[PDB]
Amino acid sequence: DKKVIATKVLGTVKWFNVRNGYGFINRNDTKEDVFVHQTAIKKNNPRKYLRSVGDGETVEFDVVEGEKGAEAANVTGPGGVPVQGSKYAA
Repeated sequence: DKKVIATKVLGTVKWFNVRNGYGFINRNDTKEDVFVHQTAIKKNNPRKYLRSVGDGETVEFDVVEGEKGAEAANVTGPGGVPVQGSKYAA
C-alpha cells in the first residue's frame, strides 16, 4: 500500500495556489519542503467546500513517497480538524 516515508508531521503551508491546485508545505519537523496537492486534502471545510489550504497555517499530514521525492498525503488541520482554507477560494 505505497510507501510511507514519514507519519503525521506538522508543517507550515508556505503557499498554496488554488489555480495550480497545488502548493508547498514546509515540514516543521525536518525542515524539508513537501509537495502537497489538492487531492491530498482529506478533509475540507464543511461550511464551504474548498480545495484550498490556508497559507501560513500549520497543518498535519503524512509523508509518502512522491514522484517529486516527498508528497504530502492526508492533509488535515491540527487534531484532524478541517482546514480553514484560503481567505478567498472558489
